[PDB]
Amino acid sequence: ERMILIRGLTRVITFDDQERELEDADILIDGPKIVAVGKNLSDRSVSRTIDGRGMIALPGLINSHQHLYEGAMRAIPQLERVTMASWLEGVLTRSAGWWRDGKFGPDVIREVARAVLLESLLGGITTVADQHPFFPGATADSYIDATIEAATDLGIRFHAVRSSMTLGKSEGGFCDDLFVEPVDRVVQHCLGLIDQYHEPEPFGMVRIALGPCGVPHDKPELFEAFAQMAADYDVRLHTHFYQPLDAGMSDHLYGMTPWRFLEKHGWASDRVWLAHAVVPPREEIPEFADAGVAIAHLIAPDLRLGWGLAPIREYLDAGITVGFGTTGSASNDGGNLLGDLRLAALAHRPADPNEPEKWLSARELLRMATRGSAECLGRPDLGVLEEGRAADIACWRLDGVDRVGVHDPAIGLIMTGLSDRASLVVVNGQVLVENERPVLADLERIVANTTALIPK
Ligand SMILES: [Zn+2]
Repeated sequence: ERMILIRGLTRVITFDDQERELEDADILIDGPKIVAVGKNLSDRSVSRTIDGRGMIALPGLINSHQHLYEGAMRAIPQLERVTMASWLEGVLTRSAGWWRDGKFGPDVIREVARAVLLESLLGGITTVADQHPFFPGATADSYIDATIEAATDLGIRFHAVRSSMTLGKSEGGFCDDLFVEPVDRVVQHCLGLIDQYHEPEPFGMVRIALGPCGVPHDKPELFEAFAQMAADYDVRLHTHFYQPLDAGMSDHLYGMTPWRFLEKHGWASDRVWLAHAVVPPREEIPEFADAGVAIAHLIAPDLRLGWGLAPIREYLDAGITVGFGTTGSASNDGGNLLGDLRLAALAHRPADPNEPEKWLSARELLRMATRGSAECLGRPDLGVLEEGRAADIACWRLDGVDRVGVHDPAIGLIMTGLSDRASLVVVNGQVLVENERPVLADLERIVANTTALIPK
């Protein structure tokens, strides 16, 4: 029950309510939580002191949108340069194919998940929300059991978002039958997951969320069902939102915009975070704000697929919560959240060539990647370095030869570097990464084991 002191961090970014930062300052940790953050903290009941000099410390990064199983689908030549339709076909085909060859069972997803999750820790990411949409077998298989098992073995904080594709081509869908589950099978399964896995209490390490793939891909019955289940069991709701084709598909199936559809079917609530949000009607943005939905900025796939730049400034101006994420590795293709912030930092600028004040700043992006994401996930106990909050902490060295000359360390973190490898990472008060290495997980063994299971 003994504490941990991180002493003399060169810079500490808190993202508390004042955006306080401190210099040559400490973080005191006791079990799952932060006890204090400030200069010259007492080592009174401390059983280990960690030398933070030369480091910048942030709240642990929170990846608010992953698809772990896609770790197996990286850097496929056929999928290097493809639009959404071909990409979606390519991933679905591969996952369905590997699955009926017996090459993609929950045992495989578990080890893919273990690799990408460990990569995540090493990149300073302390919480991941994975959306798994793939459940063939008639009895919905243990894919989420498998990702939760990897997360738990690793000690990374975890949100399991049970996804689906419930709208088939026989109803106007762009999927297939092997992945199309009846709505009731999705709903039954979700209930069992909550009861078995959900840790609603503060500092909870595993939580469940309900996440249809999207309005073009799922039945309204599912959304309404989930809206009921979310209020009955106090869990959260997640889906994709305003991908370029969606407005057209939503109007064709239902005669309304994707937002108006969500509104109708119970999803205009503070009960919701929404992935991408690339091309909304501007007129709807103030409505996102009053509804209290949050939005996850996913720059890497938005660029990768040719979709472009989501109006993040507008969301910020409207007071909408904005978080950040990588998405799956079939459309990123890495799980490197920190690197992806540099992508956003730069790619937004050409869209407002003469109004640099509109450009997202390093600190606004770092906020998205911590506090913003914590809020997307409904976690007031994460995303902030201050007393009472979770001791989830990520730190990077500032004294490498590739960061010589850096005047502001936080900007430096986005704008410079050969490597996004974190030095020191703490989750739920447990040191998981030190000197850029895992201290509990066996790195080489995990690389070997997962590599052996990746399908040809
Ligand atoms: Zn996604």
